[PDB]
Order: sequence, then structure tokens, then C-alpha cells
Amino acid sequence: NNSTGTAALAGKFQWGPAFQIKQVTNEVDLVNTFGQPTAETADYFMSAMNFLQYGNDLRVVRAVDRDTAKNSSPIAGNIEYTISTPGSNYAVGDKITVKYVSDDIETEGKITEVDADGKIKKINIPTAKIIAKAKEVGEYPTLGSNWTAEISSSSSGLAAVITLGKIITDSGILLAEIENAEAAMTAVDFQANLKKYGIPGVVALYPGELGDKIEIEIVSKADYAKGASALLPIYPGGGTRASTAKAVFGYGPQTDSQYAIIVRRNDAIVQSVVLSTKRGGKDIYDSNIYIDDFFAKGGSEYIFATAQNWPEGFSGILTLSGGLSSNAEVTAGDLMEAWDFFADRESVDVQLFIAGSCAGESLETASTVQKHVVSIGDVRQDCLVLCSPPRETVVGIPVTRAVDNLVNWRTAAGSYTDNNFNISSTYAAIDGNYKYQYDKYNDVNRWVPLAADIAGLCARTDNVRGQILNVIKLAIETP
Repeated sequence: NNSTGTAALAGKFQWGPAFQIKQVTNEVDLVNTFGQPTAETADYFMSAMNFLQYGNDLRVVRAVDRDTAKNSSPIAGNIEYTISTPGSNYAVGDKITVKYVSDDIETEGKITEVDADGKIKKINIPTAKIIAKAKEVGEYPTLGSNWTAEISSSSSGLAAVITLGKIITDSGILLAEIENAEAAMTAVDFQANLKKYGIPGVVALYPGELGDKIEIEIVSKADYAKGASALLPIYPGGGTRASTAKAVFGYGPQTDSQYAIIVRRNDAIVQSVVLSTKRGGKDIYDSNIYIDDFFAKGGSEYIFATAQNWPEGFSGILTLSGGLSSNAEVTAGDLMEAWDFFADRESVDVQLFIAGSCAGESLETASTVQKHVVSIGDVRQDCLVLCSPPRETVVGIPVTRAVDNLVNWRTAAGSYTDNNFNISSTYAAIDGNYKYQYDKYNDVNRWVPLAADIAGLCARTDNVRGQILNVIKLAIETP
């Protein structure tokens, strides 16, 4: 395609997919997918963006901390609670009351599952009011000490003991690759709470606080006819809200195990589908609409779900929260794990390697990541690992000091003996100052690794050096 200028980029982004070789072609198409540049993301958004200027195709891989990244979920609003002593002779809509020091805060809780003897098996306490009061008095999400829960005064039956913990802030789920896809959606620990708080397994598709803006609306074949009147409840916040299902769908839920799903971000009805919890079942087109499969195959850009522990006849409003992409602490290695996705010609045909994108990171990682990226093009020898200097070394100081630094770094010598870049590949193209662009998003002038740019400048000229596009200043010039 002029010799198939396929770039390759890996780094931290505001939005997943995490650890996936998702391909990108437009700017407005990468924003859609990994979108705005945060002050922790900048140099990677730019890296891509100002490449797609000379760019046909870009293959990226988002680096997430696997240990602390989180996909927004419906678990992450609820409130710890443990039925210390199941009562007896209780029933199902017996109301529960959460007090703050003998003072009523929430009074809309309610037992929701008993057995034959009235032994309390499951309850549901809305947290809208309490997290409010709790935030308001420093006890968030700690809680516990002055926070108490009693039953109606009273339900038919007696003896019970509910014990309150903290406000759960761990969404309890992270989706990365798809080999693990619903396998994380089906972890004892996760699936556990989906039972405990009687909700379905519906989570945001990509790690990130950006997922908190999603709001699923679920209606079953049951409350679908009453679709207008049916007053869907809101988990975990509380309160209700008139359904909308029949007022958005023509083709309504067919079988009793089919549900209407309406996904919203910012009041926008981002997606609208009908799915089934029973394998095989299809729409009027023999399209397998069994939940687990539908999503298993790029079914939805926004969310991801699993029929497992999906409450029968469940209808309500799910509120995703606790969503948490942490670039906060993506370790250098967490980057190298990512880059590795390209280290075999068997798998990915990628011609160029944007590497300078780490220019800004911890000087150490600035060097050791790239250094390693070179050792991927080296061992594969179907590419160009192009690489740029660390901001530290080139942007602040005057040229006098500037060059001294660069040459020391390229060997060992003075200050950068340790974090050197002392390698020598015929595939290694290093990258020689650092560019000063304007950031149409944050609306600020910003220094970015120049390598990202020259790489697109290659996909161009011949097959894979002529002024660069959007520069407005270079660290050194020229002369």
C-alpha cells in the first residue's frame, strides 16, 4: 500500500481495549476508542493522532495495570453486608432501615429472599442516601462503627441479625484479552456478588472511569407489556423510574428468557438490543442472541454481559460505577508485556514501530522500554523500531549541555550510565529531539516525542525527511 505502512504503537490510554491488537484508521476513530489525552496519556494519544496524518493503519495495544485496573460494574455501589443470623418467619418485602447513630438515613431496604422457614437469605439496601450522609461525615467508605441496620417494626417474623460493612468500591472485574473474556465474568468471587445483590452480570467493556457514564436499562418479557407503567428500580442507588422499553422497541422480548437491553451514556441511547439467557434462541433472523455469545463476538462496543446468575425476570436500571482505569501506576514492564504482542511475524504484519512514545515516562522506563522494543524488531527483523530521546535530556536545557547529554546516553559515560540506550541495531533508528505541538483537546501547547511522527513520515515516502506537519517549535534547530 506504498509497501503497507503498518505502524505499531503500545502505551497508556484513557479507554480500552486492554492488551488487544485493536486496529485504528481515523483520528475520530481512535478517540472513539481510546479517546482524549489525559496528562498521563497525552504522549500516546498524540503519538497516534499526529501519525494518522501520514497514516493508513495503526495497530495499538493499551497498557493497563492488570492488578488495579477496573471495568465499571453494577457491584460497585452496593454496601457490604452479612446475614449474621438468619431470622425465622420473615417474608419478602419486609422493609429494612439503616440508621446513623439511632437516626434514620435509609428506609427503603427490604428482605428479598427467604426460604420455607422465613430464614433470611438475601436483602437489598439502596445506598443513594447513605453514601451521601457518609461522604458528608468523613465516614466514606469506611462506615461500620455507627452504621446499623434493623428490620421493619415489624415484619411477621423475628430473630435476625444483618451486619453492615463498607461501601464496595471494587467493581470486582477487569476485562483484558478475550481468551479470558467471560472467564473473568465467571469468577466465583465476581459471580458471588451478582447473587448477593441480586443483579445481572453487566459491566462496561473497557477498564476506565469513563465507564461510569454507562447506564443499562433492563426489561423482561414480563414488565415489557407494562413497559409504559412498569416502574423500573435503580440499583444500587435506589428509587425508581418509568420504563421505556416498549417505547423504544418494535420487536419486543419474545420468550420469557429474552430481555430488552437499553444502554445509555449521557442520556444518549447508545445501543438497543434484545437478548436471551437461553442458548440457541434466535431473533427473527436466526441470529444467535444468547447473551454470552452475542458479546463473545464483538456484539457491543460499550458493554459486556453473561447469562450466568442473571436474575430470572429481572427488570431494572443498572448503574455502573467504581470504574477505574489506572495508568496511575502502569509499571514499565506493564508496557513491555503489551509491546510483546507484536514480537512474532507469524502473527502480526507490522512494518514500523512507534517507540519514542515513552519519551516522557520515568527516565528509567523512558530508556528501558524502548531498549526492549528494539529487542523485538531485532529478533524478528521485519520492521523498523524508530526511537526518540528522553524529554529530560533535550527540552529544558540549551544545546550546549543538550548534546553532551544525548551522547552520554547513547553510550554510558556521565550521568546516564545506568539508564543508557547503549544498543546498536540496524533496525534501531533513534530520534533526535522532541516536538512542540498544540493539543486541540486540552487546548494546550505540549512537548511530544518526535519519533511517533517520523514513523508516519515513512509510511509515506518510499516504502517502509520532508518537513513535518504540525510542529510549532523543536527542542533544537537546526541548523
